[PDB]
Amino acid sequence: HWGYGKHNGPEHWHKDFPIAKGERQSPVDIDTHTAKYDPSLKPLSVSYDQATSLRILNNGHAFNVEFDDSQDKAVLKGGPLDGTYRLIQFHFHWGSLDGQGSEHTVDKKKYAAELHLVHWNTKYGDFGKAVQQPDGLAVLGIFLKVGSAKPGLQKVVDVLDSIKTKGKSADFTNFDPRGLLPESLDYWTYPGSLTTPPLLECVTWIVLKEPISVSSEQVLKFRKLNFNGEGEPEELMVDNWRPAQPLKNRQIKASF
Ligand SMILES: NS(=O)(=O)c1nc2ccc(O)cc2s1
Ligand SMILES: NS(=O)(=O)c1nc2ccc(O)cc2s1
Ligand SMILES: [Zn+2]
Repeated sequence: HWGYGKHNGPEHWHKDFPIAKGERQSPVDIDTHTAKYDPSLKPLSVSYDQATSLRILNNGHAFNVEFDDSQDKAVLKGGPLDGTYRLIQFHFHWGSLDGQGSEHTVDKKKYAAELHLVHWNTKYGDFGKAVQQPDGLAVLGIFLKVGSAKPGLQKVVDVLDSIKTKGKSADFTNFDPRGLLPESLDYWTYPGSLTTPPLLECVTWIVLKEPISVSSEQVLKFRKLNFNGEGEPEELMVDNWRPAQPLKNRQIKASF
């Protein structure tokens, strides 16, 4: 029963998920002046050529494009990561207005939306075991700003009509998530958590510096989704972002 409303939103989560007030919670503000270049970072490798997308799901909190993760078909390696992380899903967070919607912020700037590509460390065998580990997951975060359309996003946008309400899914095969990346893979990285309950502190965050542009019409279609289930009173799925959490004893490192 957690959500994003006044009565079940981020200010309330701590009562059922006490780790919400933990030492390595996400998202955070990225202070570009305090982040330091780390020449120890190895090159980042996004290897999505054999990605196998399967389905898209409205889960009541966002929509997930889900992948076949039964083999190393789409993986992330390099950068701050030790070993191989397998893509399992991506999703977005967005706002009611273009001036908010991202989870991470950059010098307190909020972007219109934020894409999360979620990966688990194959040394733990499956996602559920991975989220019992401090290095279990890697989430690649990409900011969205409103301007020119992102062509590679349009197939996502056009299927949303078919998953308007909580619990609905659709087939979503043969989608190439490489079409959602910016040109540059310059990033910031820090240790953090899942940004929704259970808020587990199991994530290496890799947040790209370069945003992607999407069109107003594309994000407007995100905002037509529903948090509610079919037949229920309409609650638009908007402002499904957690605000920035205390950085505590952490350092944000830059790859550039
Ligand atoms: N702590 S949490 O998981 O954010 C919440 N759970 C409920 C359950 C009922 C309810 O009426 C409100 C909340 S907030
Ligand atoms: N926004 S985020 O940090 O990418 C995520 N949060 C959850 C929560 C549960 C879950 O099962 C998967 C994720 S990914
Ligand atoms: Zn997310």
